Amino acid sequence: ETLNGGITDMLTELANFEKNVSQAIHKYNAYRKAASVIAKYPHKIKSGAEAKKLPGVGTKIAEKIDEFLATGKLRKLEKIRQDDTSSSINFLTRVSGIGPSAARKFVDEGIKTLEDLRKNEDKLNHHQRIGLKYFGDFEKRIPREEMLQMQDIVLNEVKKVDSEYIATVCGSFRRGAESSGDMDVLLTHPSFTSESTKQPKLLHQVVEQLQKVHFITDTLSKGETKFMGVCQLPSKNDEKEYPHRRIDIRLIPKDQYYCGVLYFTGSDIFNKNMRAHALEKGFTINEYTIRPLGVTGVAGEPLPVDSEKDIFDYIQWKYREPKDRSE
DNA sequence: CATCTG
DNA sequence: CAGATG
Ligand SMILES: [Mn+2]
Ligand SMILES: [Mn+2]
Ligand code: NA
Ligand code: NA
Repeated sequence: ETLNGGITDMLTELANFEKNVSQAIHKYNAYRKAASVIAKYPHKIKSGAEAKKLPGVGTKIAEKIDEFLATGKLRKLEKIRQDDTSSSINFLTRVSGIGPSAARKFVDEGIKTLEDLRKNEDKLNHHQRIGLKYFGDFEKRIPREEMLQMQDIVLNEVKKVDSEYIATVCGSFRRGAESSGDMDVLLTHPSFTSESTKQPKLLHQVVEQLQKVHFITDTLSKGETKFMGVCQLPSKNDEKEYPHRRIDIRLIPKDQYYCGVLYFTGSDIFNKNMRAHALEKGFTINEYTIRPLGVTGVAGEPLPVDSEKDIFDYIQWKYREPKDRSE
């Protein structure tokens, strides 16, 4: 957790670059288990050879830890923190809509910067276009004082469209958090479930409303159950308008809301421990459900939940307010 | 995993 | 449809 920090870190930068710049998925993948392993290792790695000793750790990495250990640096890492081509790919990639794949093409084509992007707004697809447009706003965190306003609005309109909706803003917003990155909303309706054959409007009616009143400003992606957009708090008495916010909306059949809802609320750490214990208590959990575990190895069968309360209950646990869902 | 693009 | 992004 700090006894093997640099090592795990350099390894990461290394790993990272493999996949993002080169295409070295294997390689990249190599750095990972490696940093993951040294990560757990109880001691102070004083040498390469000592490390090699670990699984996932071969010769080359060992060689690396050496030079790193031996000196406060690594050549190859030093060669990379410079290289303009590498730097560009990390940068371009910041644009929502631009992955690495794309990060590469652009650069090869000479687009390495934001200006480069605007100049060639044409090669950019819609999502990317927006991405470019709100680069700034996108990177800005979301102070909960805003969040509360957003939530206020979303909730009023969903309500208006149908009293039967059920919306929930999960995320860290949900877990207390002073500010979040984007707004995730869970959505269900009674008239939509596991079996129930579809009902797209269920999602669209609301999306519409939201833009009806201008909260939603753009659409990143709009499928029948998921919606990726942009929203924005009405700018008051003109002098101070709000940054544009990343927002997602998802239709979930009523019969699996809470597992979902529970799930989205994190934290990852709260998840696993919860899952780990579930396992003990004779169960299984995932994104959508909870199932009574057979002894034959495994087994399923959807245990019925009417709240986060039903779930915990199941695993015979202490109902955790969202705040304490931290770890 | 669900949506988009081409 | 494979392949990219989130
Ligand atoms: Mn988001
Ligand atoms: Mn979020
Ligand atoms: Na990106
Ligand atoms: Na292939």
